[PDB]
Amino acid sequence: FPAPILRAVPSAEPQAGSPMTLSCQTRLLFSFYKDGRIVQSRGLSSEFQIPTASEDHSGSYWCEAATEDNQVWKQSPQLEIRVQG
Repeated sequence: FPAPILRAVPSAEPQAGSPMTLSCQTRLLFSFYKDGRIVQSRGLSSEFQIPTASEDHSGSYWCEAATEDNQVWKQSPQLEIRVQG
């Protein structure tokens, strides 16, 4: 059971104002981090939605897949988001 891959869809470079989703690709619960702080706490969903990309969304993100009691616990490599414009 390998480390999650964090993917940006459609890309890590959304145009400003456009929607994108972060996907934690891997019972596991998923959390998402930006620049050290949680942006979505543990949950069923392996997706972190950003429906309107703006400057504050640019940064270094990573995700975490883990069971409730942390018997299983793994994080992804970081992924930089660069909102364009």
